[PDB]
Formats: sequence, structure tokens, C-alpha cells
Amino acid sequence: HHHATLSQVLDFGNNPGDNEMWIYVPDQLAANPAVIVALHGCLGSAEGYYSEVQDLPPAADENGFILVYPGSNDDFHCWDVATAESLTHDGGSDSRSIVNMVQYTLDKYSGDSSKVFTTGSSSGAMMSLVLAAAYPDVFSGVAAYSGVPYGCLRGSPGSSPFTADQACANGEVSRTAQEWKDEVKMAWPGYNGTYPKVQVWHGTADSVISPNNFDEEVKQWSAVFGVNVTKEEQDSPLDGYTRSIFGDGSHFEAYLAEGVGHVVPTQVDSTLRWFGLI
Ligand SMILES: *[C@@H]1O[C@H](CO)[C@@H](O)[C@H](O)[C@H]1NC(C)=O
Repeated sequence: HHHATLSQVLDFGNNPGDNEMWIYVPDQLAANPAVIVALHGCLGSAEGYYSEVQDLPPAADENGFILVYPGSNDDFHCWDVATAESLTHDGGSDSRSIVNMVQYTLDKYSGDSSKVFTTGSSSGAMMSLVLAAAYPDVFSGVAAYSGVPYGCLRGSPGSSPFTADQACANGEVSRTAQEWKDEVKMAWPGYNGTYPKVQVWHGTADSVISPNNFDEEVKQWSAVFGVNVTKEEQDSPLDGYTRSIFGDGSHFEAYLAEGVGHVVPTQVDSTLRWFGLI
């Protein structure tokens, strides 16, 4: 029988970041399919991430949504989370290319523009929060595994963990919740609108991206949404994962995984439930 496979899309429109686009389209789609953008980490690739999170493609088969795997061949295969272009709405670079991949997909498959989501690990988690801050008009939910608060690397000469200024990855950058909220506002000056629901994950033993970044991400998004922790669930979804539920639970939740390092493995069902797809 025919089987869907990951395939590179060689022309998806304008590509300011000079990125690759790969797509997994199930053989049977929902009538108005959702789109999940799945973002690899540094030194990774679209094909690598397709293998790294093995439960995503079967979930697409079961639910009839489309997976878009962008790929970066620049800066140690890291996503640009440092330049003004990538960090800003309509600015350019990788984030605009990713949005163009989304628009290509919505147009070709008559997809549901209200059901575009993004998930990523490490560098890809960092980019997922860039997409949340700079393109909240495109994305309705994000799931960031082992990343860094939006804007931490603003101005940096690169976005990999090998640059000279490694203050963010080393956990040395602490800003107030208000400062992190104002950072998010800088992604789209004058925008006073919604932001996609944000789910963040980090491991307490991460030697690459300090778990201090989890605390900074919590400050950032609790300020954006104006929420505080209302409930904590132990061992949720797995032993040692502490789930922090903020407000009424509809905008921001966070998971700190005891003993886990770089990166927290993707919990597909937790992320799909967050996106409302299951
Ligand atoms: C956006 O919100 C700020 C307060 O955060 C306010 O000063 C500004 O007037 C608002 N923009 C518009 C167009 O109303």
C-alpha cells in the first residue's frame, strides 16, 4: 500500500532565510487540516527531527493534520533568534521563511488558518517562542522543549551555543517579568493583541541550556498573559515531571522534569492536547 513520507518542498514561495522546507502530508487529510511546524535543534535537520520525534507522523496519520519540518543549513544548523529581521513581525530571515512555508501549506491544502501550531527542541524551541511573539497572528499554540526566553539572544552575532557571548545558555541572564514582556512587545511594536497558548518544558540537569532559562520563560509568559501558578501536578505526564498550571490553564503551562537533561523528549499527547487537536 502507498505510505506517506517526508518530502522536501523545493519551492514554497519567498524564502528570505534561505531555509529548507520538508513536509509530511498524510494520505488522508481532515477536510480543513491543521498545520504543525516542527523545528529541529542546532546541528540537526528536518529529516533528523522527523526521526527524533517518532510519534508525531503517526499522530498526523490518525488526525489528518499536516507536519511542516523547516530546516536550517546556516549557523551550525541553528535557527536565527538573534537578528532584528528574524525577531520581528515581517522582518525576514528564518522566521519569515517559516511563515511563508505555513502560508504555502494553508493555500495548497485549504488548511485551517486558526489551527497553525509550532513545536521545537533546543534551538527549535527558541524559534517557537520567536514565532509566538512575532507572529501571533499566524500561530495559535506553541510547545517549546528546552529553550530560552524570547529575545534573550537579541543582538548576538549568532544563535548557536558556540558563540562568545553565551550568557543566555549559561543561565546568567535574569530580567524582570516586565522586561521580558516588553521584549515580547518589541517583536511587533504597537501590537496589542492575543498571543498563542504557550507550553514550555525543561530538564533540571540540562548542561547545554541552563534550567535558569525555564524560570525566565515562566516570568516572560506569566507577564504576557497576566497569570500566576494556580495548580501544580506532580509526575505529570511522567515521573518527575512537575506541571505548573497558570490561571485557568488556557494560556500558559510549564513542565520541569527532574533529572532530565538536554533535551526534554517531546510528549506528543501533552502537546497535541495543548493544541486542541486531540
Ligand atoms: C496599546 O497598549 C498600550 C498600553 O500597553 C497603549 O498605551 C496604546 O495606546 C495601545 N495602542 C492602541 C493603538 O490603542
